Amino acid sequence: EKGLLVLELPTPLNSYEEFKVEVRPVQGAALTVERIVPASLPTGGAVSLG
Amino acid sequence: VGIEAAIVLIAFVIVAAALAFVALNMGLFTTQKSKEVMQRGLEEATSALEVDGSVIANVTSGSVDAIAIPIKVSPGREGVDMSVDKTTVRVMLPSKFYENAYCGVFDGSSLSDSKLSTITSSIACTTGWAYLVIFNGDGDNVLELGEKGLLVLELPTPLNSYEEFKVEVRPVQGAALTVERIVPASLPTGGAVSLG
Repeated sequence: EKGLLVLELPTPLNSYEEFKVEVRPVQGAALTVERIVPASLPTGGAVSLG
Repeated sequence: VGIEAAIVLIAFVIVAAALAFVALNMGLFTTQKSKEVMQRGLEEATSALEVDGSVIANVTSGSVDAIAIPIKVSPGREGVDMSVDKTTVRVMLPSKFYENAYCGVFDGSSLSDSKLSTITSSIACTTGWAYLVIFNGDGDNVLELGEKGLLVLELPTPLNSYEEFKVEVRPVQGAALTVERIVPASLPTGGAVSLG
């Protein structure tokens, strides 16, 4: 099974600032995700964060 | 006899579980950060930025006033950010040294036309002189492939004949660009003069 975890953020996240996302299951290791928004952002559509 | 052995076994298993939890969590985090850092290194490898063409200067009253330096992005795409807060331009003059003369990037809407006088006159900066003008761009402050950039200096009463000047651009990512030219002996009373 493939899972895609989605965040709906109302008016955060301009250019160049970092964010941190952590998942805490009842069993197993917590997952840590940290990414930085790139300088080049299109006017619409998805942008890859690497 | 058995019961205390079972209790010790339970304790030792629980300790091992905590160690495993910590190990997997930190290993996943460090693998992700290694991925990110090597991706950033690959990004830094490209995005060179280079001079495309000849530097062209504006001369008034027998002295060089403004300097236009044409630049483009190197092969590999991966555009260079030209924002005000991320790029610094260094100007080294025979009697002056400026660490940061960058004022920003204004879109090249072609103005009334592509005159050097029109570009130098219509655009003004609140602080500093050097600005970059993008051509054929999409309106962003990032110089990408397919976009032509012309970096302009507004120099108040430097640059007579025969003395050298040095201009350096310092992007946040990628190699710094070094430009050095010498003013020729023959300067017209007006209009642009080529610096080669």
